[PDB]
Amino acid sequence: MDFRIGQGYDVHQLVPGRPLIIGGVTIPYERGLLSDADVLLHAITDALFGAAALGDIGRHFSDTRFKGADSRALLRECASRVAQAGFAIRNVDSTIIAQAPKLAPHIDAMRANIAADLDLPLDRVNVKAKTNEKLGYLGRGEGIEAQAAALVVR
Amino acid sequence: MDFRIGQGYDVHQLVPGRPLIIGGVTIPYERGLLGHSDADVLLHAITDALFGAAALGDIGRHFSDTDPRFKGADSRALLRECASRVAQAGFAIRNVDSTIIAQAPKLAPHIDAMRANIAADLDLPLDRVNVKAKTNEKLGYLGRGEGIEAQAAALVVRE
Amino acid sequence: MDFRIGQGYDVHQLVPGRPLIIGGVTIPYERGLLGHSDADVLLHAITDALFGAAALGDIGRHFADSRALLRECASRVAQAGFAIRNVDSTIIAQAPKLAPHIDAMRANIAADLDLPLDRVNVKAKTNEKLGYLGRGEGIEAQAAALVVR
Ligand SMILES: Nc1ccn([C@@H]2O[C@H](COP(=O)(O)O)[C@@H](O)[C@H]2O)c(=O)n1
Ligand SMILES: Nc1ccn([C@@H]2O[C@H](COP(=O)(O)O)[C@@H](O)[C@H]2O)c(=O)n1
Ligand SMILES: [Zn+2]
Ligand SMILES: [Zn+2]
Ligand SMILES: [Zn+2]
Repeated sequence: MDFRIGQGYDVHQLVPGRPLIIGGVTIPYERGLLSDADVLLHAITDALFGAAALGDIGRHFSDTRFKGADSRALLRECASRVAQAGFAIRNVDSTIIAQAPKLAPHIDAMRANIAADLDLPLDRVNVKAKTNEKLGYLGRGEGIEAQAAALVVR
Repeated sequence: MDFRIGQGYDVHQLVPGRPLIIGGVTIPYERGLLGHSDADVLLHAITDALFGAAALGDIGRHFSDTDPRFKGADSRALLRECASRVAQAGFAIRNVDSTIIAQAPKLAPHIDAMRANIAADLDLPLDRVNVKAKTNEKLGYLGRGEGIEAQAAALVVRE
Repeated sequence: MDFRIGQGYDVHQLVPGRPLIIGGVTIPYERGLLGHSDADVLLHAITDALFGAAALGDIGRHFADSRALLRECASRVAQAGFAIRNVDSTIIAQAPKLAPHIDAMRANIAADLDLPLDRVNVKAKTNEKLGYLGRGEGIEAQAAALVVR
């Protein structure tokens, strides 16, 4: 019954000349995020480190071994370290905030990737999608934000 | 036992001509929130949190933005239906916490009413429901009064 | 068991010439956070997350610096019959570098809450040069807290 909660936040700029990868899914778009800059996976990664009280993603996977590694590999490495700390992942919930493109047709693909990387049943992983209602830098489409929550148990 | 956590987020534009409804409370104000339904930013975030905890997807999947029945829909009715589907999935709600962010109007006089509405809708005692009011300290679009944001967290358990 | 979760949010403008205090740690900087108190954005967010979890409202409902207020928050939480299990948090700041001060923050929080270090976590992020946070006009903090009655 030694439960712990963690929360995660990430945001990246939307720029031309980059692929758009969210939840490990390459989504056809005129711009991508400036890592593979996978905003969803980084937020989930941070939430997991947070729940296990192991610091944050920048400390574990800096700009100094993990060069060229995609965010799915970083998530798998995160999960491994959480497990070595003696914690089991119970569930993950998340929200992506993007004005465009449409993300709903890609939700299930994202869930399956995350579930596989965390060795979780599909019914313990959730991904939600929101616009920012044309408000702020998100609403003007300058970037994409992700929020995450994770529950673990020792 | 089988606990699950969920988180929710929502934001709506503030515009003339619309009623301002937050946490089911109609608040006297010259502007209101713009959306397909009554645009109740707080109830939508709580809703998303509850679907999220139960891994049922999100508010848009369950109550489509493109349906004339949900045009001007009572978000309290949406919250109650959400709660019903979470229960059908086999989950009991343990607690909800939430934040509302607005430059204006003052929301503190209405927090108790919001909490009561949420508690009733979810069939929870008052001490399992919390709503916190904030400003954005004059920063960004929220500081410029362009819209209102809500954040929510919910804990459930698979019965 | 009667677990409860809470979530906290806070943001303050960066102005001259106030000192920069985050997680009870004074950090050398040309600007500092503007508020009625010491404007400790991290501690305010944690404080609200804890009041949220115990359903005791928020900070601007009950009430000395932010550390004293966090200590008072912990008192009211225990009074209501709750024990704190863990806190997680994120500071969003484009500048200055927060990594060197993270473990001191965490020490402060653990002491004020009477928790061992391994139940307290603080994470730092930039805003990738986006918005008011990206232009260094303010600093935001987010927090989550798990309690049990
Ligand atoms: N103001 C800040 C922001 C981030 N950081 C550190 O730099 C790392 C990378 O930051 P981002 O991933 O937000 O670009 C973070 O994990 C954090 O530890 C810092 O030391 N001071
Ligand atoms: N980028 C986005 C944002 C929202 N959506 C979907 O459209 C529905 C309406 O979006 P919002 O609720 O943010 O207006 C959402 O539930 C979301 O699932 C999407 O498919 N892609
Ligand atoms: Zn990232
Ligand atoms: Zn909404
Ligand atoms: Zn504050």
